[PDB]
Amino acid sequence: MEPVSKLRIRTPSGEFLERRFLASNKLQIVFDFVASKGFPWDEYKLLSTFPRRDVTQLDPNKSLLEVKLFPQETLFLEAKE
Repeated sequence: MEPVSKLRIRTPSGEFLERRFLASNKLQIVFDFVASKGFPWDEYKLLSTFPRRDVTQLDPNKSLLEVKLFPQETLFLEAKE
C-alpha cells in the first residue's frame, strides 16, 4: 500500500477533472495531467483552498506529499492574465 492523493480540478466553466496520484509523484506529473486536458501550467493557475495558493508556482520537482497536496484536494483553474 502507498499514500494516494485524490485531486479534483475545477475548470473555469465548472466541470471537474479527476485523477488519483501517488503521493510520491512529483508535482510535474499533476502539471502534465492538466496540460493533457487543455489547461497547462503556464496558462492557468491552480488555486487551492485557504490559505490560497497557486500550486503552479511551486517547485515542480517536489512530491505531492512535500507540497501538502494530500490526501484530498480540490483545485480551481483560473486563466493567467
